[PDB]
Amino acid sequence: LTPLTEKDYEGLKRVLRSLQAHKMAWPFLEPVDPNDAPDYYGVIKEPMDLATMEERVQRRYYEKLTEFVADMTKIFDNCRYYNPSDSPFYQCAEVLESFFVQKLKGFK
Ligand SMILES: CNc1cc(-c2ccc3[nH]ccc3c2)nc(S(C)(=O)=O)n1
Repeated sequence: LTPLTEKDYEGLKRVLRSLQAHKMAWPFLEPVDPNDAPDYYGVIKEPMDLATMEERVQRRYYEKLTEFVADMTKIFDNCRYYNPSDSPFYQCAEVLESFFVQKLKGFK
């Protein structure tokens, strides 16, 4: 696959900022607070959140788009596994993942 260029990285920053600004993004902005879900980190093996992804973008951690998409998909998969399908948290993953897909297609 094609390495992420400096120009690609500016696009990833734009995509990440779009997700961080979405009104349904709140549960994903930062790592789950263990005090608000004391079982969360025993349930979810590989936590992920948008602030961790922002740190990784700023550090040029990602070499291929597939790696960035994989971290984003972890956010949504973790949410749907931890929460029941009628939870407001689950709803956020449904909305934000479709929004991410729209933005990802534009990024290409
Ligand atoms: C009750 N279920 C939950 C609770 C939370 C949660 C709680 C407190 C929090 N403080 C800072 C982030 C943060 C996230 N996040 C989810 S999530 C990421 O959508 O799977 N599900």
